[PDB]
Amino acid sequence: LPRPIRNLEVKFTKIFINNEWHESKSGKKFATCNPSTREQICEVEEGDKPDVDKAVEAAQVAFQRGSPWRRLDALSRGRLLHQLADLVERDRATLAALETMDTGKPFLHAFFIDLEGCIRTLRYFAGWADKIQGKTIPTDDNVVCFTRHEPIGVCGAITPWNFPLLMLVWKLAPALCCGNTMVLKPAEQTPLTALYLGSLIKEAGFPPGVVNIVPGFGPTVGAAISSHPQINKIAFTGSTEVGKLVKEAASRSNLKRVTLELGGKNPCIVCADADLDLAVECAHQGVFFNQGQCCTAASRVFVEEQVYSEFVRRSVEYAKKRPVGDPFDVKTEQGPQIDQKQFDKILELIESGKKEGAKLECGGSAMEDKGLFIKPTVFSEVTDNMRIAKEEIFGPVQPILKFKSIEEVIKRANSTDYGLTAAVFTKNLDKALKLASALESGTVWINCYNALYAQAPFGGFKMSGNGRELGEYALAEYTEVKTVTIKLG
Amino acid sequence: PIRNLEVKFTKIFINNEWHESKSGKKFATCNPSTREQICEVEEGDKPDVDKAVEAAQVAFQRGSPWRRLDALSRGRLLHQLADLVERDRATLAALETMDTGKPFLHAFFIDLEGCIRTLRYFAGWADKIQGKTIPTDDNVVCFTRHEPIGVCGAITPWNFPLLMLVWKLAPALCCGNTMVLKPAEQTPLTALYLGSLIKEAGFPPGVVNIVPGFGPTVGAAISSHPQINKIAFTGSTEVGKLVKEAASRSNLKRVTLELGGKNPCIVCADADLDLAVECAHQGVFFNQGQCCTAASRVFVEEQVYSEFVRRSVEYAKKRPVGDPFDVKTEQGPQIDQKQFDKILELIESGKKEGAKLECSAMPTVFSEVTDNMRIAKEEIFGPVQPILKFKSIEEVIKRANSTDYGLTAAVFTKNLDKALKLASALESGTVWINCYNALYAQAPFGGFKMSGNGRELGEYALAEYTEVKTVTIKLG
Amino acid sequence: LPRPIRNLEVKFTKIFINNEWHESKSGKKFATCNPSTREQICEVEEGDKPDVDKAVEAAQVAFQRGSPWRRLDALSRGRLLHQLADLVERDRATLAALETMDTGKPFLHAFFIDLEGCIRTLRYFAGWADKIQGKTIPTDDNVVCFTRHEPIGVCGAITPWNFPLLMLVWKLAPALCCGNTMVLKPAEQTPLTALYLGSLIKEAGFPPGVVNIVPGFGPTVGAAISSHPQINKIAFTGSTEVGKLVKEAASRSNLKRVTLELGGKNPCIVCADADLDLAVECAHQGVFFNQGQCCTAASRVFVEEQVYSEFVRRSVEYAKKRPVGDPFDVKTEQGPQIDQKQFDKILELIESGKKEGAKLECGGSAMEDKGLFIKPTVFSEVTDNMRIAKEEIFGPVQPILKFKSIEEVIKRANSTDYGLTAAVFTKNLDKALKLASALESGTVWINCYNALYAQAPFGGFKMSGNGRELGEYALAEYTEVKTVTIKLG
Amino acid sequence: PIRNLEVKFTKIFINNEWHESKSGKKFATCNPSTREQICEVEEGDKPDVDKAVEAAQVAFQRGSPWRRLDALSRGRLLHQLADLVERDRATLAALETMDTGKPFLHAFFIDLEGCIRTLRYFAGWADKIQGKTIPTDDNVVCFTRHEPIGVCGAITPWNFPLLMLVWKLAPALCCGNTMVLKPAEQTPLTALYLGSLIKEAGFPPGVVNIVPGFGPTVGAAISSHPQINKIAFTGSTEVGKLVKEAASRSNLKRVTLELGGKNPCIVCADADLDLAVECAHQGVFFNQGQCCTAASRVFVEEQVYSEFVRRSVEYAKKRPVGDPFDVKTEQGPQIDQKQFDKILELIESGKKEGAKLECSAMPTVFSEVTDNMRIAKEEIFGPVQPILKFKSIEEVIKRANSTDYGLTAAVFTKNLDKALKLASALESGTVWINCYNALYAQAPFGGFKMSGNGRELGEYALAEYTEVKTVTIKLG
Ligand SMILES: NC(=O)c1ccc[n+]([C@@H]2O[C@H](COP(=O)([O-])OP(=O)(O)OC[C@H]3O[C@@H](n4cnc5c(N)ncnc54)[C@H](O)[C@@H]3O)[C@@H](O)[C@H]2O)c1
Ligand SMILES: NC(=O)c1ccc[n+]([C@@H]2O[C@H](COP(=O)([O-])OP(=O)(O)OC[C@H]3O[C@@H](n4cnc5c(N)ncnc54)[C@H](O)[C@@H]3O)[C@@H](O)[C@H]2O)c1
Ligand SMILES: c1ccc(-c2ccc3nc(-c4ccccc4)cn3c2)cc1
Repeated sequence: LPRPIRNLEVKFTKIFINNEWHESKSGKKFATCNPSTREQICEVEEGDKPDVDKAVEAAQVAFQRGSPWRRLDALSRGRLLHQLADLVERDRATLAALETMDTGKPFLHAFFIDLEGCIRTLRYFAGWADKIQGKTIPTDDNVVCFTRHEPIGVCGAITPWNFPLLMLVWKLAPALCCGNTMVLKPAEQTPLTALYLGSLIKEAGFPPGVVNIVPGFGPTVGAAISSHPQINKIAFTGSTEVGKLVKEAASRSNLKRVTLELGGKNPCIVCADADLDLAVECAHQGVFFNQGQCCTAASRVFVEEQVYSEFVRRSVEYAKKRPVGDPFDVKTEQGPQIDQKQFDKILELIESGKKEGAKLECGGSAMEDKGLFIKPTVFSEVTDNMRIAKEEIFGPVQPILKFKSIEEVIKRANSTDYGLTAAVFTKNLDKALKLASALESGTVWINCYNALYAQAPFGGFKMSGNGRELGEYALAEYTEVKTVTIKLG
Repeated sequence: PIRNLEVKFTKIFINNEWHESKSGKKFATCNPSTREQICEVEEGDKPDVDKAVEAAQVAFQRGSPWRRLDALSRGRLLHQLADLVERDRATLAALETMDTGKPFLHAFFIDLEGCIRTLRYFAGWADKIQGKTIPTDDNVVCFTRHEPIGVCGAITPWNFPLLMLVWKLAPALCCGNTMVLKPAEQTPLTALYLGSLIKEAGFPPGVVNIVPGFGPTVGAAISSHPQINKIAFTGSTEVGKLVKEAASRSNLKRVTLELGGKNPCIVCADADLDLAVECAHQGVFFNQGQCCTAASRVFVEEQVYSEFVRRSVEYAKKRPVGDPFDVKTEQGPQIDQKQFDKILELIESGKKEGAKLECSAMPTVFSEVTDNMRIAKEEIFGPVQPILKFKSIEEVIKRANSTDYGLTAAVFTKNLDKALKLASALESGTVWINCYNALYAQAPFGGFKMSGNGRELGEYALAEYTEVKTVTIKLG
Repeated sequence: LPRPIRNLEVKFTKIFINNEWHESKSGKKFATCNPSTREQICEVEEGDKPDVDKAVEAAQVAFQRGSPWRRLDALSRGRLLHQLADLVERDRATLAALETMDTGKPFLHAFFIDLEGCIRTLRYFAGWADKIQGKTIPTDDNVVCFTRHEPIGVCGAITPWNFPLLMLVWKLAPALCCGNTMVLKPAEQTPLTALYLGSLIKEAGFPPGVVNIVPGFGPTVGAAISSHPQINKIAFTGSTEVGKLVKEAASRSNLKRVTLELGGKNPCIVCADADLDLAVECAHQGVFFNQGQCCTAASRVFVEEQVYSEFVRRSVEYAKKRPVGDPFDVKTEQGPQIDQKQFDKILELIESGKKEGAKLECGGSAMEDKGLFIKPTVFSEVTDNMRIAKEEIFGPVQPILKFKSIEEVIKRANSTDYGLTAAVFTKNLDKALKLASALESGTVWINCYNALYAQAPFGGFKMSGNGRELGEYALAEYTEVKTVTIKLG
Repeated sequence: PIRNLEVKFTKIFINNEWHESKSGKKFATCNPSTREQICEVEEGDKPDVDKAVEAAQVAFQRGSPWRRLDALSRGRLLHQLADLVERDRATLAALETMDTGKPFLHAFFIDLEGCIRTLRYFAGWADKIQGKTIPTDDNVVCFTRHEPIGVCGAITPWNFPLLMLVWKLAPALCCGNTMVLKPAEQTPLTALYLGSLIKEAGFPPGVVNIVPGFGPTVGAAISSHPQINKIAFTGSTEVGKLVKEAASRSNLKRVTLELGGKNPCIVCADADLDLAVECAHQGVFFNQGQCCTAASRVFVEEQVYSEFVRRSVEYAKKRPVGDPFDVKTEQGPQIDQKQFDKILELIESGKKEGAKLECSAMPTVFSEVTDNMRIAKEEIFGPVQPILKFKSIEEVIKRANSTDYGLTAAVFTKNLDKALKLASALESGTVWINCYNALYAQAPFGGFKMSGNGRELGEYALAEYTEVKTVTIKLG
């Protein structure tokens, strides 16, 4: 309902350290592109290790014992997340616009989804600030024993492009309610909203240095953070391989604590006794939502022989109806893909489906060649050791498979290494619970998809991540336990 | 004590059956106290690990007798095993001494008592591992289950072999997890015996698998095996870096590390010196100076520094030395001679810089030590006491914290503000006060900074042996 | 499978104080009867206030600061519950026999049900001993703040006859793992097992005075406890009216903390899409289990018009097949009723059902006149403002009602004041959860009945109780919170 | 300050509409400081309570806009109201002073700040009220929900009217519960105004209902109403006994009581007297000597007793007395004259027995007081300081604990063992150390023994406004 802001100008483009804007010590810069209209948006600073080293020495001092930040009341600190979520509320249209320009997200989605889940998250942890509680333990008669949940220190964050501002805030909200200091590196493809937030961080009244942002490239700024011996903890949302790199690097350097979220082969089981019109509608915007690029995307769609053939028919129509086009269009649901090797990579496995035996159903190739739009594709007769079904596609592709027994899909669903999310659609009570118990996903939606809450944790099983975000469990990743044991005369 | 106590178990333990290494090879653990040999032990390797892992996987899949037990049934077993260990207690302290050269009392009354208490404590957590029911919307049911991770890899050191092994097995077992255990090579005896007790109390086979071997051979195989979902390591810092590296490169498997560190020890002017000097003694020179909690540094205040160095020294050489099985002694020998060599050398490291030594081989006390020296800059990990002077509270806070090794710490004052002020500031997983080595199966152990990451020995221990699954249900 | 012990002799019959057996200061005594064979079992002491005053001065000293009990390690204390559950394990056949002699419980049930749930409960809280944990709170920069969960002190327990040993242990297990001292009064109808346990309490190694038992009558010993100004907390499982008396008394006397469990008009909803053969079998032994006398008994049985007529038919056969007879009989499920005014009271409302329009189905009156056995009765066409459906019958009676909409039964089910337990049988997912959410029972079984665990809490909604037993929540009722706030110079 | 500030609200507040008592009667709250009247206020009674209750029931039934809000939506409102109170802050401190005669600063910077902070603290708990997922069997799903109790009855005193009212409304509202509020009769003004703010921030009508009236008339109606599922009371001890009696006789409704008590205050030889004497001052004579936390007793050790009595007395009469709106003063008047009468009489109660008074009407300091006296045996509840001597730590422990009133307590030492040893032993809900009235919306308030039962002001506060439902599901 808000008016699209189509010629909004990029006002913020630099490294943000100690609440100040900076030109990269390198002097270099780099540009960010608008995937909707292949066009250059703006040129931002190109950070590197020297810049990163600059920001950490800032967070180190902002975290120093006795600093203005450390002294703050636990509630006063929680009072800043509030009033920084307030500011996000104010400039909600500005940020949603920035997010669309740089990502091709339908401006509708960026408003009611991305920035919604962002202001929500900022508020949940704003309340956790003064409720971070340790324990008092019974020990011996003569001993007092208790535990304090102290902040970890300088925490680095490295986010992806599929949800630039959201995935970032998921780490900033808990890390700051716990009393840490942060050095952030946003994905180069989408650094606009990360830096704009930097302004509000200053406007909200945060002490200088508690948060710093250094835009740059993965190897350049990213790796420099994962290894910095002064950063005490890392948070990474990205590719499973880079995830293996970050943790291994942090291992070699100072044994800093690391948490990872990597997405995976998220199964979408659909039993014979489901509300198909629901299962189709959710499994549809679950697979296709946000141009298809999402960690929780529905890679493999299982269906029972009882409604397998009927399902494939139902899905086909939804896919076609899904409008593709301008992001700032008010009637769009899917815009362009992110960048080039993505547009190419996606179109690759599409034919890999054609070329491997998968019965296509809708939209074999791309369209609207000016931009990077892809025809929402659907696949049938998919089998376990195919490519569309075995890999992590990103663009809109809905490979649908067949299954027969509940134990069959329980086994075939866990056959992967990527247990991040799993949907299940049944009106049955035991089928719904028996599945939810044996499925090895970190999250298990039932009769719904993409049901994230700043209250419920989100994390990966197996090779999908380490630890959880987005819950009360999120505080565990931003606090170090200290045991205090006193003996009395 | 038990004089000529035989050794019955030496083999790879898988599915409650004793196995010969597919390598067919064997290594011989020797008696560190009387340099002589005890027995040879099947040297496991990747093929052997390849079995136990797949064994644990089987005993862990759905429907397995292990997976299907009532939580209290799971806990009852841990209470059964801890009983057997309670029953065979002398035998273990015997092996622990025969295998590490530790005072048979220290082995009987500390190691095993901690093993026994730690086991019982987690038998109670079995049916008390609770998730959350989360408020989300009106028509939405949301909640989280704390499921077991799966096959867990445990790798222990020779410091407190069996205890270090329990600290991981106990909590890992009061959850779904099955295990594959690689003890040290200097000290594999007690770990192997416990495998007997494990089969004795009816743990369904494959739940626990012990595979003795070497560091780069068996340990390196676990930290990189793609079917092990979690690792718990306790040992050298640098060796931990590799396991975390390996785990990160292969399986993204969860890893929790218990490393070492230079553990500061602070004595304020208002200190009960007789307690401060004494506690600082058994916190440096206890168990032959080798221990994760040993105090590498000892900060003392001007008003007491000189007097502190005095009674430190006088009481320093009161520990008698002798045979492990002797009630006379509190200290035995060492295991390897890289420690011995690196200690007597380190002793002369502090002499190059200005450092006045207060009191060779067959129990040292250093003094007037600044921070910029080897005697205060490195993990001694051997009987040596580097004492330092200081004035301010903010002074020691920045000094003791300047290191990368926050594991433990000990403060000695009678003052309320000094006690708490120091406790809140010291960057250490544990912060003792007017005591040392005051460990409890109720309080979580673990380290700050590079001293490790993760926590054992508490309710926090459960966090490292469970994966959190969220379940979000919508209604119509 | 254990051999019934039919001439077991009552070896324990006296007040147990400071680990010693005593004759009532009154000098009086009273007898307990075996309802199976109207017969006198034995004569026990008759306690009164002076005896009660004796036991409290014992618990007061056993709880005194520095006593052997207070000094104990939290684990050592937990080590005593274990090894007292061990002893119960040993003499399991003795106690189950005692419980049958004095209550008419089928010796099968007393073994695998009563003493099972007793040894289970003793173990659960044995582990909670050294895991009773307070909190450490964030406050101001200069302040340390934390909470200790201290024991309350002398806690009195007053149990009923429907489950003498179980309902008692439910209070003793948590109260003792928390470090309190207890003064217990068992129901006069069933004091045998309460006193025998007293022996094991001493054998287990408990310090003298930590637990005391004074058998007697409600007004005599019971009221004397509820008012004693030295008892700090009460636990009462019994009738809703006596429950009103105890809390009001404790109110007038010293404001002692009180927890209550009173049973009620437990609804047993059965939807049209249930596994009837299950719903019937559970709703049957749910209504009829233990001669019908139970807090969780199924008073009102709702059924959907879709399977209403079919249900009533199915239930009828089960009821007839239910064998009534000798308790020590190995093929029995229901024995005699407890005592006289119960046998009369139950038989009253039976005709109240006949006389009010309720279509009888099986067993209108009693049988086997030697003892107090009743024919398992079933009723149809039951309506909301009848007597069998509106009251708290105890004997075997299964008034079955009709219902149509889910909202109809949600409203009609909460139409009472006794929300203790509620069963619900459906294969449906939403019907199962939507019901469980809106039903105002303290416990809500689904596709099952009588599913109690020493891990899950059991308590009453509305006028069915205050607080919970049988969970981790049980510790809240046996501990007082203390805030400690220290300011630093 | 605000000089001639008018009063706009005086009526029964139900469904966000202002109502005239079905009695048609009114009572007139007077200005305790300048004995004169402020306004008349609709005197509610059983018929009026009969409405608000049924109103709350409606706004609480399923599907009501209140029941159906997202937890965070519920919390957002509490953040909205606390903002309005933040916005109208002077107006409330004005009324609080106009209505109780309290220093307009004490009203503005304590009462309202506590009201504001307490509101925000519970706005955060709204979406963080989590139950458990319990391990039971293999084929069983078990878990507990923490549902709201329902219509909650709150009855406050004139000590800190609005604050005492928030402490109950705030947590009760960050749960399902709707409320019916009976403030005191001496001080109904601020409670009535907040009803305006409540309608202002869009709380769906019927969620909160304020019914001013008298103790035996409106309060007695609530404590016995059969549709109110819970009560929270803060006031006289004996009056609490009746509410618990009434609640037990009618509805078995849940009741949590915050009563008074004689709150010991201990000063050890190692005490920072300037802090001990000072804190003991504002912990007895603060807010005109009337307060639930006032220190009725003050145990001091021999080595400091005499000197303590000295500087206690010298600094005793430093509080200036004057008009409430004056920045000069820290103390105003009292409300009723049963307090005044019963105080000057109690002052001479300690003179009958041996008790030497150190320093009439228009600020007393007693001394040499044994325990067997009125000045140490009863709730003063008025400015009076009974000091006592003692030697042992175990001595004061048994003395201070011998009472039936454990509410608060204050220890003053610099020693670690003395501090903790006393903290663990004192039977009090709160045990301050080197401070007094150090209240926090994070730490739970409440009393031991007869000082009440239940806890406000913490995460424990949520326990008293939720009923635990267990859900056990079996699978086939
Ligand atoms: N170069 C190749 O051969 C090749 C092959 C396949 C795919 N790709 C590309 O992978 C990309 C996936 O990008 P994504 O956003 O989904 O996840 P990603 O892992 O590439 O990025 C996640 C975040 O981590 C940062 N990062 C990247 N590499 C890092 C490193 N070594 N160290 C530290 N930080 C690092 C990034 O700046 C980013 O912010 C696709 O665009 C595709 O074109 C490249
Ligand atoms: N006297 C009557 O008019 C009348 C009317 C109806 C029912 N009854 C009887 O009520 C009995 C119900 O017994 P129940 O075991 O189910 O529950 P209950 O309330 O009678 O007993 C529960 C426990 O509380 C004790 N107790 C009883 N009264 C007490 C009191 N005033 N103060 C303190 N403690 C007290 C009892 O000793 C018992 O252990 C039936 O047997 C029935 O015959 C009597
Ligand atoms: C983890 C690890 C070890 C322990 C543990 C077990 C037993 C134990 N005995 C002593 C002790 C020795 C001499 C004198 C007094 C006490 C210390 N002890 C520590 C507890 C938890």
